[PDB]
Amino acid sequence: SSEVDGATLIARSLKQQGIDHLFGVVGFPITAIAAAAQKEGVAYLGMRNEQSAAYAAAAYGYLTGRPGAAVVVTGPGVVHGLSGLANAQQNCWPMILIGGASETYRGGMGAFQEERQVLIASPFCKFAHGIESVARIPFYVEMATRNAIYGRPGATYLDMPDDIIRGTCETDKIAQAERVPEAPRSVAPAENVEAALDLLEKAQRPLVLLGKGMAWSRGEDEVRAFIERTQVPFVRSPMGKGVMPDDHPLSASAARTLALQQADVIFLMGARLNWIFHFGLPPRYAKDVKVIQLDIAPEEIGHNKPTEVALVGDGKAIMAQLNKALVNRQWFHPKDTPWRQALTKKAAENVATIKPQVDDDQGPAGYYRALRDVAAWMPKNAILSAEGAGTMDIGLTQLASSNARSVLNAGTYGTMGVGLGQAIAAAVSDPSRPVIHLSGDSAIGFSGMEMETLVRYNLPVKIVVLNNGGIGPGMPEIPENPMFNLKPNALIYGARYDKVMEAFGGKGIFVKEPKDIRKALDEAMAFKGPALVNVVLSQG
Amino acid sequence: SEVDGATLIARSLKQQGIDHLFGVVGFPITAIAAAAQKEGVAYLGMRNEQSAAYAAAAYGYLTGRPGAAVVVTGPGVVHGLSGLANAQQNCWPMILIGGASETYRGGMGAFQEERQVLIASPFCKFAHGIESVARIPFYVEMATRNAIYGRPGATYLDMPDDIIRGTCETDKIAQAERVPEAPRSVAPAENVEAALDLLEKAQRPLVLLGKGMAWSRGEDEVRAFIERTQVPFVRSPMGKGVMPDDHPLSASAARTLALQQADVIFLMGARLNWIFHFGLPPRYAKDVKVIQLDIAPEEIGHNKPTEVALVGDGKAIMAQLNKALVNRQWFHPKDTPWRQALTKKAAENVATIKPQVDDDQGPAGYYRALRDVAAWMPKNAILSAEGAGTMDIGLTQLASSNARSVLNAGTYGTMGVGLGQAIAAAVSDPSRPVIHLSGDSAIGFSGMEMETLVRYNLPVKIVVLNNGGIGPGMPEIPENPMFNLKPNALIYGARYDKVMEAFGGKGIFVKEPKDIRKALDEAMAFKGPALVNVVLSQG
Amino acid sequence: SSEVDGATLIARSLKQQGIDHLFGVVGFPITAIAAAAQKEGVAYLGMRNEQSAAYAAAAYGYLTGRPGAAVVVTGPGVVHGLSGLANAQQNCWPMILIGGASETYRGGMGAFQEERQVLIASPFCKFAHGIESVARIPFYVEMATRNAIYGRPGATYLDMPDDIIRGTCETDKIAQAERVPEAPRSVAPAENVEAALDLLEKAQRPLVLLGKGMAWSRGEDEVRAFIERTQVPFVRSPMGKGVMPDDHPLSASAARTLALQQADVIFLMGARLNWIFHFGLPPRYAKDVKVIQLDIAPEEIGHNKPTEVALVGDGKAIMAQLNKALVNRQWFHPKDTPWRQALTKKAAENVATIKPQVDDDQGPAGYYRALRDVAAWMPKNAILSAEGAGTMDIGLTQLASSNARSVLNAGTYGTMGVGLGQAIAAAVSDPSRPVIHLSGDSAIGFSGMEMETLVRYNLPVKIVVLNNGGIGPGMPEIPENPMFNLKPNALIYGARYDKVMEAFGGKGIFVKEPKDIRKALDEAMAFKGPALVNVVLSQG
Ligand SMILES: Cc1ncc(Cn2c(C)c(CCOP(=O)(O)OP(=O)(O)O)sc2=O)c(N)n1
Ligand SMILES: Cc1ncc(Cn2c(C)c(CCOP(=O)(O)OP(=O)(O)O)sc2=O)c(N)n1
Ligand SMILES: Cc1ncc(Cn2c(C)c(CCOP(=O)(O)OP(=O)(O)O)sc2=O)c(N)n1
Ligand SMILES: Nc1ncnc2c1ncn2[C@@H]1O[C@H](COP(=O)(O)OP(=O)(O)O)[C@@H](O)[C@H]1O
Ligand SMILES: Nc1ncnc2c1ncn2[C@@H]1O[C@H](COP(=O)(O)OP(=O)(O)O)[C@@H](O)[C@H]1O
Ligand SMILES: Nc1ncnc2c1ncn2[C@@H]1O[C@H](COP(=O)(O)OP(=O)(O)O)[C@@H](O)[C@H]1O
Ligand SMILES: [Mg+2]
Ligand SMILES: [Mg+2]
Ligand SMILES: [Mg+2]
Repeated sequence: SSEVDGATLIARSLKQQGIDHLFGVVGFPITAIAAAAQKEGVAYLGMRNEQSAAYAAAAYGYLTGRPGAAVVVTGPGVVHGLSGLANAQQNCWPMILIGGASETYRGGMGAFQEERQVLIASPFCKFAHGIESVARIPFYVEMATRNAIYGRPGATYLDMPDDIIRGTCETDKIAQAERVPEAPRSVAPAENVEAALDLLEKAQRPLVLLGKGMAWSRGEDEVRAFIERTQVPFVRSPMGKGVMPDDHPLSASAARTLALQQADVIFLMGARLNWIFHFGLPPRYAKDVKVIQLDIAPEEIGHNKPTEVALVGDGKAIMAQLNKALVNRQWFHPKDTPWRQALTKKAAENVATIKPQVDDDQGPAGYYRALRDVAAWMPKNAILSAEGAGTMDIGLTQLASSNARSVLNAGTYGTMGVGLGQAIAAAVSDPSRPVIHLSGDSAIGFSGMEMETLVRYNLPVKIVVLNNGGIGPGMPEIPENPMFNLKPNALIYGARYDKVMEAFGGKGIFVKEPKDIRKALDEAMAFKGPALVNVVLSQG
Repeated sequence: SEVDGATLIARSLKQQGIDHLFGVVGFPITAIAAAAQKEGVAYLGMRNEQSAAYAAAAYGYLTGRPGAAVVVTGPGVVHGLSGLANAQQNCWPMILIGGASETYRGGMGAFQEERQVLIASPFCKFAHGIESVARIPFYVEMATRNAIYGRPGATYLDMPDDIIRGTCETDKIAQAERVPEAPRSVAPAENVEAALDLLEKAQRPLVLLGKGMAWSRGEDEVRAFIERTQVPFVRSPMGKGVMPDDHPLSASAARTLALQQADVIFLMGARLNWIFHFGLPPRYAKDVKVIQLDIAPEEIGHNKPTEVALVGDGKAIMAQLNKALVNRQWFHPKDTPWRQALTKKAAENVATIKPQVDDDQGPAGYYRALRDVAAWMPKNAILSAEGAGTMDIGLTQLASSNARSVLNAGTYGTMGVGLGQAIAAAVSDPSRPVIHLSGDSAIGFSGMEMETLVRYNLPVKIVVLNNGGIGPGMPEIPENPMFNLKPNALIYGARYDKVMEAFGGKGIFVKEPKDIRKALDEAMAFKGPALVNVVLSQG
Repeated sequence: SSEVDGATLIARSLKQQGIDHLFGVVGFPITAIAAAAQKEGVAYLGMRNEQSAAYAAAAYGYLTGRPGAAVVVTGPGVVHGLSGLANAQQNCWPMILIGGASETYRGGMGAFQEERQVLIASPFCKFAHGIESVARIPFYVEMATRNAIYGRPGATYLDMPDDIIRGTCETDKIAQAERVPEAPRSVAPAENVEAALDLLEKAQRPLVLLGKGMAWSRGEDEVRAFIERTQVPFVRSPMGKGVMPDDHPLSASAARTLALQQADVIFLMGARLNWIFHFGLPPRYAKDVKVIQLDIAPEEIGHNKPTEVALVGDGKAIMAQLNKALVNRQWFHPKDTPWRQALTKKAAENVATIKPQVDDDQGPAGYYRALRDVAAWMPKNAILSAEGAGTMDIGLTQLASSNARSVLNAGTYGTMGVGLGQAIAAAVSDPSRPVIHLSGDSAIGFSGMEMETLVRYNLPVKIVVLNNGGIGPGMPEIPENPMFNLKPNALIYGARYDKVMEAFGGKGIFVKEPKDIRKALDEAMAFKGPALVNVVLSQG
């Protein structure tokens, strides 16, 4: 019975919206929400820090198409949780942060962990609101959900006072709500679709720029049909990896700088001309390059660089339009244009310049030598998580993707500390696929304690640490008087993160010699549980 | 060879197609107003930043390009927040240009130092400080794009004093271009057909017209749709004129019955916010089905679940539906029970009100006074309205024939927009008369702008319905008024007409209903601003 | 009964805190609060704009020593009201803004005038909070009051939802609260008091800087005893006027620039080294000037200019300490030092440079000629309100003050639009004293409609408008095509604001000839009600 409590109703509302997992760290006043989630069919993962819980929620949202959810305690719980709200806002990922709030009737008294939580969360959110009654919990979870996954996805925050979590409400008084339907689709006008193909027809050096917005739209099939039909070369953002297969002959990634610099028409597909693509401006682009832009957010059209043809709407639906329109066209990009020859030639020279490093078996291993074994060992159906600077940037050029939404990295915000949260999100989003987490030694220190979480929930994430002893290469040894003589970027060289995984009950392997890398990787993969292979890296 | 900051921001406003600039000058923005005049941007100096920012917002709606206001440091911005909020709420495009104190005085307590981006941000789609002269064009372009693309809204630009006075070589200025008209998105073919399918099966279909369709400038497409389908319609106050009010398919005179009984409502650029009572019982059938046409995806299903979503531009999507209606024989028959019920109820409601329309006893009531206003309204007028009873009754009795020709308190229900919005109407199209219908309380928020009307020769015709308060007041001011005067009460018959006379316009005071039309005609004939002050019944 | 409604309890709580007047503009949902105020002994003034209501509240707080209160409607009411919060924050004046809020159970639905009101008001406030229940209304009004008048005074905001205003509560369930006592006083350590007198002893050119913080502290008597005992010259901020009598022989105001430039010790008494005193820095000050600073706010000590001796605490209590300590000292500033001779000599030259303008009877009048008649006509016990640029800045040098807290002007924020709000606050704070409002023609246009309020409440404010046809001097006539040819600063020259006062039922007088100014002033003063004398001003 006849009555529902606040904790039960918010958990029930998460399930109603199709949210199957909940990340958090319990304590006053939200422990009952986690308990209620488990009884309402929502799996709960108790993390070691709200940072990881909120970052996992954000990535889980991207992977599932419904909002990710995290639940955090009053005060410092929300402050820690802001990390995830910012990351979801920046990446255009859907999430709900549920923040506990102190008793409503203690306002102004200095209650335990009293904080202006809607105020401090609002800058990161599409929608942020306090829940004033049990009866309207379903309304607020529905509204948060809609604002998270409609349009440009983003972050949302809900404040749940302690006396609301513990309050109760008759069933006939609960607000009516419904599962938020899959987002409505908008498509381009016919003339815009034709104008896009017209511009491509005239291009001497066309280039497609693939971003994770197309992965979020789940239009990889439409994109693949388009690229195959038009035979236009493509480049890709790090998490746009896999929308097209990296090992496709039309990939210009190995000649990326030349491609952007010389293209006369770029086709943005769910990608922004922000820092990742160097703003679409010289010296990285031709000053007169013309832009075809496909984005769901109207305000992004013409950002930084004017757009010639705007395709505002859903990536999958609009790419379907272009494929249908290509039936009535003879045009395709010839296989032997100077454009294709130039990109092929430069790609080969760049790969040749790097080959000596790939084949260098001298120890300690460099990035390219270590990643040679990782690349050969990657399962084709793996979800790849990557975090770091050199380890991440080189790792994602050397590890090819074949499926979309199968790369998770530092993202638009360049955040360190998302690593194991995003790995854990990948692992619970699809337990049938292996999850590889490639990390630098600095990155793993932000969230390393989540290794305990990996063992606790039997999540067999395979971690590979490339260890050069710092944020970038460190020093050969720790000097005396380190507070003044140790480089700010330096960490213990060869710090035994493998022994940390062992400590909690996983498989840790320490590798100093390149010849032993692949054996460690195979052993880590065979272990039925989480593993960490700690590879000593050259500092040169 | 060199451009100064004041000149470059004025030049950038012109580049973006912004032809007027409202403001109140003073440190440090006077040079921006002067530069606007030299760059082809007309400047109107107002008497308060409230009116300037409200005018900017309405000007944006009327022109399709952002309205612009310029205000001084500190309190200038705080006053200007009023307009940012109103533009945010109405989904209207504007740029507020706020002067900022010297960058090198940060933290010292400079004259009118304030955290202006901080305090303006909650109201804005985009808010940013301009750090250099060279990137002025970049920021004005970005503000413009964010103001008029998608759901339109407010934007704020901070201009430090040393930037306004700074200079930059031409070869170093940021490149920028006029922001093109917003790109259009349309509905998938199946959604268009699903919309017509739902209307076909409806026993009691109803179209809800909002000002988003007016902003989209799709009145022609809407008119073709209503005529083809013969579906009745209701309208928001500023949605007035998208369809002509005097159309046989208007259900406005039976609005409560229509909303309560419809089984399919078609939202056209209208929200199920307070204006349409959230789409919920007791004002709607609990099982009503919704067709929703809106440019903002997040609005789809707000408060009430949507059956068919048409996300994109109103004009473009209504064109789709009209083309698709060629492949259908269906239209709503003229003699359905629905049409008969609405016709019957409309007639009973009009009959209930007629005794008040025809009551010639003085002092006049709302309906008697508005009888003369309605007969006197020019067909091509832009109507500005502000108040409570004066506004709500005025907009039911004064029929609109053109879109974007009604300006009222809007989504935010703001008092103080009156003369700002009237002035925006007057400079947006000087070839059309502008009527401002106001209550006596409303005119007190912005009344000093009458001086602005005379100064710029703007012939706004003001009609004040004067009942002596926020709603009816008292017959006289009692003794010890701080304790005995009702909080809502104002001087009954306060001579706002003599205020217009004071500044050089035509003021006429009318206490007898038989003299109302003569005063209106005389006000209209005067070649300048006018105010007819009509004593209203307090019962 | 037995039960109290929200409107009644907040009005009752205002009275409990000693707030005797309430300014506002009624409408949904706060009309009941204004009605309740009148029955609880709190006078209500219904204004024509929330700007004036909030500005009046702020000045009323300064004048009364208890917080001023304003009540505004939902949404735009609060947005308009922010003007007053900012002005109270900037001037260090106590006020409570009571903002109506939409129904709690309509959150997120788009209710009539729904707004994030605590969010948008917080930047201006020492304390801002929503009132969640009727029972705790007294608590929140007490807490707002304490934060408004303790320490550095400032602005506070209280959010009152519609369903709280209309809600009710049993008397036994109402929160207990008490009248906030007069602020506790802090004083300086004995060594600091002696160090201050030591520094003054050694000074060759000492100068006292009097600010309105001393007026707020109501320590004018202690200051007057100190100046008379030490015979140290003084300057004064515009609203610091009257702490010392302006016509005192130790006033250096007529040589203000020289005084600040040459002083070797400045004694800040409730004054900031912000823009009003030119930051205490060269070229306006000696580079090596030493500072004695008396302020209640510790963070202000050493702001912009290092402080030699800090006197942190209440101005009245600390000045009492210095007077007691001066009993054990022989030192005083000699009457014939080069310092005194230099200031006397420069003052005389500055007054002589201006005399031709004071005596210029040619029409139209200039500032100094018009203010000659105003000065002779000012009642000695008047409260002077001033607003404008030239009209205000010249007016306050020519119109001498004899009492503290008897000048109200644009203040720290330099705000236009405070004029009639502050005049009205003066008029209801002490009906036994005349109130003069000196205004430029631009300033009166910000709040001019409040003339109706003056007639409605029989407030006999005497307005004097110096009319030069713009923000500063305008043009002789309005040109053709004014949107392009009228100077941005220009207004109708000689706009008949006198006829606006006549319109509403006051006494308006238009003066073009200087010889008629005093007759108009006398006639305005004799009229038993509000008056406006509109004086045509030279544009040169
Ligand atoms: C929250 C946060 N803190 C710090 C950084 C700065 N940062 C840091 C600390 C990185 C670590 C790089 O070191 P690594 O060991 O992970 O990888 P490599 O040594 O192979 O470059 S990459 C990077 O941008 C960041 N982006 N985000
Ligand atoms: C900024 C602000 N202040 C106050 C209000 C409240 N308000 C006020 C003060 C109105 C005035 C209505 O009185 P009127 O004389 O304009 O018209 P009627 O007397 O004919 O109702 S209508 C209304 O909503 C508001 N909406 N916005
Ligand atoms: C809210 C606001 N808007 C604008 C200004 C700028 N401003 C304005 C508009 C002033 C008016 C000066 O003109 P006046 O007629 O009051 O006086 P004078 O003509 O005698 O200088 S003084 C001043 O600083 C301001 N300070 N505050
Ligand atoms: N369904 C969708 N269809 C098209 N564009 C979308 C869709 N969802 C999101 N987007 C857009 O995709 C873009 C993703 O940009 P970004 O995060 O910079 O990608 P990347 O880092 O891979 O370059 C955003 O501008 C976002 O608005
Ligand atoms: N070009 C457009 N096409 C369709 N809808 C639009 C367009 N521009 C804005 N809108 C939408 O129109 C709606 C206007 O709603 P609202 O202001 O509530 O109208 P009203 O007050 O007249 O009912 C908003 O939801 C806005 O997103
Ligand atoms: N009771 C008090 N005793 C001493 N200083 C006070 C007291 N109340 C306020 N103050 C301080 O007085 C100062 C007033 O400064 P300000 O407003 O700049 O004055 P003015 O404009 O007259 O120069 C502030 O720093 C404030 O903290
Ligand atoms: Mg490293
Ligand atoms: Mg009225
Ligand atoms: Mg002037």
